[PDB]
Amino acid sequence: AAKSYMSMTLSMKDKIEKVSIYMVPQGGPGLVESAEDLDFGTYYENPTIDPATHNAILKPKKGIKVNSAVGKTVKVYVVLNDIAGKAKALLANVNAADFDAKFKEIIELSTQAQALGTVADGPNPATAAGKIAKKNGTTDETIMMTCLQPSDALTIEAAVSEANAIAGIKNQAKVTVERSVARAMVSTKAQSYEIKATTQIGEIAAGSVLATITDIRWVVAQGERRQYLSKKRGTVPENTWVTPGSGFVPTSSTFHTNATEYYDYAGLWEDHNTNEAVISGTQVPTLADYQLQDVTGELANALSGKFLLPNTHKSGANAASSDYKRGNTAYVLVRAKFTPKKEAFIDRGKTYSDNTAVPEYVAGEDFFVGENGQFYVSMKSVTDPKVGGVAGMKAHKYVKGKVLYYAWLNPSTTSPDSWWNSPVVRNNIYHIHIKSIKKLGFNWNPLVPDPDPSNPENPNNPDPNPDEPGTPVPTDPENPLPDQDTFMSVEVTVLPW
Ligand SMILES: [Ca+2]
Repeated sequence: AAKSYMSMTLSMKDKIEKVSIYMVPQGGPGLVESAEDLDFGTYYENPTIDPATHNAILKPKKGIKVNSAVGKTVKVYVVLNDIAGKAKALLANVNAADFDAKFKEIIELSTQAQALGTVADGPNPATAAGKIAKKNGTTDETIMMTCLQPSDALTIEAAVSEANAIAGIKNQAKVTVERSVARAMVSTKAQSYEIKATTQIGEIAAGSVLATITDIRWVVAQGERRQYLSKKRGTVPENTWVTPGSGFVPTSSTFHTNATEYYDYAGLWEDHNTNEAVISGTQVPTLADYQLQDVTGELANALSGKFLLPNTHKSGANAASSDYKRGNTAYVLVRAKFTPKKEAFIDRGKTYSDNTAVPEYVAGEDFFVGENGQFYVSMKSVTDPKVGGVAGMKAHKYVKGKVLYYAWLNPSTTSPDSWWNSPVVRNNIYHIHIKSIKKLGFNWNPLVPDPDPSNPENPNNPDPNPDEPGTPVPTDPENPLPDQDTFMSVEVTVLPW
């Protein structure tokens, strides 16, 4: 039953499962006519490429029935792969007059509670972005897409045959769609790195090998948990496209109480391992692993990277004028095993004040790095002057040698201590390549909200504070992005997806 037919040419490996079309009459209050959750393979041909734009076109092969909208001037909006039902639910019973504004309103992918995981959620936590972006084995990917702007207006003519609509003779419009998530990818020059001392460390002279970093893994966190259904422009040059959390600029205290109102951390538990002797997270491929034809299984999942929801703030040229902070910006967390040479330990071969012998450092065990930069086998050593310790000195405990590094997804400018800004925008790929790991990282991750910040326990953080009270924190959520002295050498590439 149809007063007329219409169709939609769509423009952009991606699998398109579903298509939703919304015909919005112009001019004032009115009735939207929608055809939601159509089976893509029933209504469209397979994607093909155009020489000019070198982009994909999705050509209709079946007509869309029109009834209420016949004779009206409409604009057409499109959602592809609405697989969490979010667009359908947001747009239901929306008047034609309100539809354009509603199409740029917010959808919630993870609740505030869901934005934090625990150990029981690993190794495959539900993430905000994962709910609208799925990898189908190693074959292809199903990703939600929306149009940035609707079709040019057109008048739906009555009595147009399905054949003429499909052929584009009458009642055909054109829409461009873009993916609702961004992709993070990480690679590494080598799977191991040699660390040189830059000063005397125990018996290790400056310039000599201090340690080896092995078993490098990664996770991604602090993308958003909500998003504008389709991209929303800001009002100033410093932030082209705004996100629901753009206005949030944390302080040391408001980070813990308010960060989950905007950001997802469930992904920190991806590929988590409950054995603390083992490094948690996803493997990092070498550049060589991409050239490999026919990969295994868990290497395949690592190569294709991870999804996250957009996250932008007002950009600036310094700490004062940039609203990007460590507590509101998307980050890659790199985890690795740091194995120091036993000779690096200033307490080696010495005797404690209680006349017991200082034990030799055992590879893979905890070690402690004092405020003075020296290495100790225990807290007893750290504070005992007879073994090179210092009374009242604090130290960082590296739990079974676990070290942590941050990489920001879209550093600008580059390269070391001037990347003040890091916008993450949908339908882009952020490729972080590790060229080297240059020194000792951090022993825990303070960029995770702690529901009771007065104590070090935090079940929502796989890398909680292991240190005694009064120990300086490695970093703070209210800090700006750039590192005064780089822990990692990286090159970040951003390209259209
Ligand atoms: Ca706590």
